[PDB]
Amino acid sequence: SIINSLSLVTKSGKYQLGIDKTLQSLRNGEAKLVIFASNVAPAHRSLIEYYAMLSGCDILPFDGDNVDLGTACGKYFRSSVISIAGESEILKMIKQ
RNA sequence: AGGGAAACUGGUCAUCAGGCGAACUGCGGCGUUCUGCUGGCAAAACAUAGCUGUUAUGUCAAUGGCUAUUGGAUUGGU
Repeated sequence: SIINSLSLVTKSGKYQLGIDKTLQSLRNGEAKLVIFASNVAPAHRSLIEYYAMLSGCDILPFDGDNVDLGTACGKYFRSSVISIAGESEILKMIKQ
């Protein structure tokens, strides 16, 4: 359901892809929502939700592994976290 | 630490590694091995030459192992 948007995210605007990039984006107050995998590590999973609360940045915990969230964007490798200028298709509604 | 990767790239004799962060850059960090230069150290030891116990010179320069054994390193399989 949400992969319909997340395909068009790659077309529309810029996005970060992993834990090093997403934490730099959250520190700057730049990233406006962020998406977990199921199997993201229990150091980073606790830490990323903390900065998302502090920023006022929206959270979308996606069921399915880093394999599924990797091939959601289309690229042929495993990605635990994707954070995300210009929305793809109304992400205000679809996150809820 | 920076860097932020599909036109996938890097790598082994072989399997492989990477957004849980690769290539790549630092006169990075650190461990274990390595080359050179010393100290120990020529006073010793050894080989020539000569004198009746000791005085002379000399032990140099270059650079491979497809050979073996040993120590160690990097890995794999069962």
